[PDB]
Amino acid sequence: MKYMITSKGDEKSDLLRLNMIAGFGEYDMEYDDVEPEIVISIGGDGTFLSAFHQYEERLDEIAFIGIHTGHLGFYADWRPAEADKLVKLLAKGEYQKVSYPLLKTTVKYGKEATYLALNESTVKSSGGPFVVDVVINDIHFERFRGDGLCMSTPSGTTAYNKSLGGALMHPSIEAMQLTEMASINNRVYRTIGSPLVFPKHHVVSLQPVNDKDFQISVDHLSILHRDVQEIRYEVSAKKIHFARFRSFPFWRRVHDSFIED
Amino acid sequence: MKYMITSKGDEKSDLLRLNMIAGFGEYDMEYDDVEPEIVISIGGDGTFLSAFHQYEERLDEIAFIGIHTGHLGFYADWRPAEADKLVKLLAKGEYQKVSYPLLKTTVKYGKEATYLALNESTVKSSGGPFVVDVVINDIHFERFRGDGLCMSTPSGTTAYNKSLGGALMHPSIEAMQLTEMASINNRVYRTIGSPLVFPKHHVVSLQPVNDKDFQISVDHLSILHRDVQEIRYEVSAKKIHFARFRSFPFWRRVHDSFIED
Amino acid sequence: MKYMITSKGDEKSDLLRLNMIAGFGEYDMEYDDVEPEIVISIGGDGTFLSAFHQYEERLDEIAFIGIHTGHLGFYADWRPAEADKLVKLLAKGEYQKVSYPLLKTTVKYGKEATYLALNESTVKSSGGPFVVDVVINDIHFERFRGDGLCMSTPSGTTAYNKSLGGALMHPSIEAMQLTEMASINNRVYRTIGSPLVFPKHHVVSLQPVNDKDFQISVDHLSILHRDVQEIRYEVSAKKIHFARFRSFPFWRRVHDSFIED
Amino acid sequence: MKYMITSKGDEKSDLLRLNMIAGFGEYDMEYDDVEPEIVISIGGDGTFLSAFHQYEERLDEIAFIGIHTGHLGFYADWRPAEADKLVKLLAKGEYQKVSYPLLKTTVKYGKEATYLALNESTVKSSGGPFVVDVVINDIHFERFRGDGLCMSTPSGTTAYNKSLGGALMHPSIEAMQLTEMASINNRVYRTIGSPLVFPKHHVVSLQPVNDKDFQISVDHLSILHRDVQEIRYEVSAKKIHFARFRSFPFWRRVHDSFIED
Ligand SMILES: Nc1ncnc2c1ncn2[C@@H]1O[C@H](CNCC#Cc2nc3c(N)ncnc3n2[C@@H]2O[C@H](CO)[C@@H](O)[C@H]2O)[C@@H](O)[C@H]1O
Ligand SMILES: Nc1ncnc2c1ncn2[C@@H]1O[C@H](CNCC#Cc2nc3c(N)ncnc3n2[C@@H]2O[C@H](CO)[C@@H](O)[C@H]2O)[C@@H](O)[C@H]1O
Ligand SMILES: Nc1ncnc2c1ncn2[C@@H]1O[C@H](CNCC#Cc2nc3c(N)ncnc3n2[C@@H]2O[C@H](CO)[C@@H](O)[C@H]2O)[C@@H](O)[C@H]1O
Ligand SMILES: Nc1ncnc2c1ncn2[C@@H]1O[C@H](CNCC#Cc2nc3c(N)ncnc3n2[C@@H]2O[C@H](CO)[C@@H](O)[C@H]2O)[C@@H](O)[C@H]1O
Repeated sequence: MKYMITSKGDEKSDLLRLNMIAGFGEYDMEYDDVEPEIVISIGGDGTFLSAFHQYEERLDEIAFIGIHTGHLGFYADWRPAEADKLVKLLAKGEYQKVSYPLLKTTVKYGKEATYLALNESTVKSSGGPFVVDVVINDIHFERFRGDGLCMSTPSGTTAYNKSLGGALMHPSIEAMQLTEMASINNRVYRTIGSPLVFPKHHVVSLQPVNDKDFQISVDHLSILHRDVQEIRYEVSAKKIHFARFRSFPFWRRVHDSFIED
Repeated sequence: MKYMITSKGDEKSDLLRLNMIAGFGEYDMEYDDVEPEIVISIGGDGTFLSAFHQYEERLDEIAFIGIHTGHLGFYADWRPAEADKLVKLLAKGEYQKVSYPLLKTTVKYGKEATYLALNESTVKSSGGPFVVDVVINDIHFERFRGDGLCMSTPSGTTAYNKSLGGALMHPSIEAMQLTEMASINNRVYRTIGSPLVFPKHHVVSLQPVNDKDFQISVDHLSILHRDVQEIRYEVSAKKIHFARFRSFPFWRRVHDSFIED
Repeated sequence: MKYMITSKGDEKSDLLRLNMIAGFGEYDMEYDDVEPEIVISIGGDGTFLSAFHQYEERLDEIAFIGIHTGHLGFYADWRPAEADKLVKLLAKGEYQKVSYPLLKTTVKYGKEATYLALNESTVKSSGGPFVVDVVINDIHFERFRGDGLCMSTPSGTTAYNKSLGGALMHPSIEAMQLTEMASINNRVYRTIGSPLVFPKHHVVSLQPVNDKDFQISVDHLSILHRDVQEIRYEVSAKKIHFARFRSFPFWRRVHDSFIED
Repeated sequence: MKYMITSKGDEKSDLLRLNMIAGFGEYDMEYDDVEPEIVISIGGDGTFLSAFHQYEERLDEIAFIGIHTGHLGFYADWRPAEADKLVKLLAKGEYQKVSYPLLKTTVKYGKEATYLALNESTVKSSGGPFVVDVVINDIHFERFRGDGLCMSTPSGTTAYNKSLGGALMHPSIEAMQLTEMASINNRVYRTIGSPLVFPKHHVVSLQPVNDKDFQISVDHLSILHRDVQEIRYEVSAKKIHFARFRSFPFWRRVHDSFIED
């Protein structure tokens, strides 16, 4: 069908992209980077993140495939030497699609803005101290003071969430995980400490206490938001779809990336 | 209907039990500790754990209620002063049932035995070093050496799982979480470190490397198992049913128990 | 002798300062904020930090005293109601001095600058990724990638160092502790993870890998340093001197601030 | 001088021992396992621990040397291929001695017993719950409930202490570090959480609350002590002496064992 290929931009990924385009020309495969039905990312996980946000408005009509020219990524889980076998299998079709949950972030002001995250979304202060009240389904849970907070998708738990002590989470679970960044706990400040895992339709809201400026990240994107009234996290109704051609289980991918390959 | 009441055995819980039995005598409520349809636990979370394992073979025909005479427990979430209002509401019926997932543990030998856990199940060594190979859905994930491993239900994540760095997990999520107890990580030993969260139908198997004797705990029960060949963890098809009369959300219960009440 | 008093600037601390000045006027006590021999800080730990850096060039000729108008601080360990008893005891003299170690930070460019820290000094990136090589006594120990690194004094271990998992450390130990901020550990990145505690004359040097811009903090001060070639940490030869009038042990102060008071 | 050699007992270490004995016979070196002045340990760190406790009553008249037949140990820091160069250098003498601090453990009953630890000493319960009051220099610091507590020497911080989140500590620092094993922290139980580092002459005392039976470990030794009234930890006045022939810094040894070799 219609397809497009993005590249890390280095010498290896560019020519792998040109070789796959040539191989696709031998089939009923049309290159289209406007309405593709298959998006191939050649590079690292950062390259795949850019490809996802490049087409985050047609997620239900797109199947993503990642090819790792460097090391094995959690999203780019195809080796470069298997590119030709991928072209053939991709041209035929009749493959199985696999869907991972995504994180919806809403930032209200005093017109709201929404973002979609594949890894996570984090909130930090704009210079001074970071203090927010954490509200869960309209119930005040805690007043957090520290460096910041991180809300991760299931597939994002092996990323920033992992470095913050968060738990690793299978992507078949439609949920999101909240982790602390250097929370203060003394006589006057108290947080839960533990990571929190929230199911679908649970809404975690962050509300300012004094400063209303926050540095909000969505995957690699990081924007300074001013006059913030609320930051709302919830599992998105949208999901990302991967084209899967062989069995590469999540825990196997975890083992290869962190234990040994 | 048919009901029974268990007690912590102290002076306060025994007389609260006798007062509720008397109040139940004014309704169409029959006391039966053989085939009860409502099981009332008066005491702490340990008292509720004993009540659960006391009737773990009729979980689908029983609704549990916990009353905390000491402090607020995650399972005993009714105050003693609300006992009479509980009797009346319980006698009428037409209440809503709430179900939490449970953990199935299977211990094979060289005849297998199965156990049901409401909080967690843990494995430790019988004296010497603890070394097990961790297999996930027939895939070897890691060789663990340390003090032990803990597999927690969602409602158990606020218990032993919490003290081991595990994440707190909403009980609507049908899953189980594995946490490490003092794992060794050097040049020759490597573990994931992070807690792992497994969905339904995922089977985590522990297999001995040298010593085949393990101290296996299931909630408060702790038995020394000899000649062990495998320990299988998976989310149980069985679920525990709570009788719920008012809104007491899980995160609110977490806030009251750990942040402030 | 010569003395000065600094204030948090709020209504309570200003008038407590004026009352102590008046009480000092009844003794052979001269107010001098240029060459004081006793520096009294009225406010929080942040107020005491400002008083320390206000006179960091005459530390060997100054004894510090902290009065906490808000809550008990680790440095402001005198209650406001004990101000008059403090005036009398301070006027007589013949008190015992207590010394805590300090952290020396050196930032070299391509003219070096030195800083003195009572709590800690931290390094973060200027926007992008933070990657530094960690060198210990001219030996390359690790390549760190993450949010940043924190080097704490003994008295600073109960502060930022504590929130990062660092160990609490008695101030009689002349040493410094290094803790990680969200380190990346996968197939390509490896750090020690554990906090490191360094004795006197050990030099920990941070060296850039790509980006040479770093946000370097020294207690409350935080400056963006450009064209950085090296950041050198070592236990300072300088020490801060506290005027001590009664037994208030460090672990007791830890118990009151974190366990209960 | 007088010397002795202990062996792991496997085929490789036994013959390396016999070869060094033969090489020692060509010098003024007398084999004596009763009053040796040089103790050579061939095996792992466990073999070295046994050699230390084998001669813990003549530590001031003994210099220890570790040879690692398996992997590099923190105490056995000599490769087997360097055995002959070690014989020659050891026969000549005039080498530099290096001393590490040790941990003194005292267990009182209702006749006290004292132990010496090179790695650490830990306390756990005898079956039920572990609850102790922690007293620091006669001041009650906390009531600990959990799995247990670990008190580590500086050289022991890279061992069990490391797996419990403790900080790594240079052995030139005469001190001891206390770490928690799965502490309970809720509405009724509160511990410091962070590891604690204690200087010389600080006495940490553990006192029972209910159960007076404890499983107390001292390095590899683990004994069930009954009718316990107190467990006293303090930095020992005794120190272990290593024979050092070349520069092998502690942090370099840490890097090789945990980062890469
Ligand atoms: N202090 C931090 N610690 C940990 N992580 C951080 C931090 N700061 C930011 N980040 C992560 O940086 C991401 C952006 N950069 C591209 C990517 C990625 C990635 N995604 C995953 C994943 N889902 N699972 C396992 N590894 C992953 N990586 C791998 O992240 C590593 C770092 O970039 C590379 O090794 C990727 O290959 C952010 O989104 C956040 O997650
Ligand atoms: N080193 C340990 N650290 C933490 N925990 C441990 C440990 N060792 C064992 N355990 C837990 O001991 C349980 C058995 N005892 C009755 C109970 C309970 C309980 N269940 C929960 C829950 N689900 N959520 C929040 N708190 C809970 N408790 C509360 O546990 C506290 C301790 O008993 C009391 O404060 C209960 O009130 C085991 O099952 C395991 O979980
Ligand atoms: N994410 C962070 N987490 C923890 N900490 C951080 C963080 N970010 C920054 N910081 C600390 O902020 C300090 C600057 N602000 C004044 C102070 C202080 C202080 N010093 C100590 C101390 N030595 N021991 C115990 N508590 C202390 N405080 C108490 O810090 C709390 C916060 O300000 C107040 O409760 C003080 O009372 C920095 O220096 C760094 O340490
Ligand atoms: N759950 C646990 N987690 C961590 N550790 C534990 C645990 N349970 C017990 N232990 C440690 O077991 C020691 C007894 N066994 C011989 C040894 C040793 C040793 N000493 C050190 C050291 N000083 N620094 C770095 N590594 C060291 N080892 C290395 O410990 C590893 C395990 O035995 C091997 O890799 C040795 O080589 C105890 O003393 C305690 O420390």
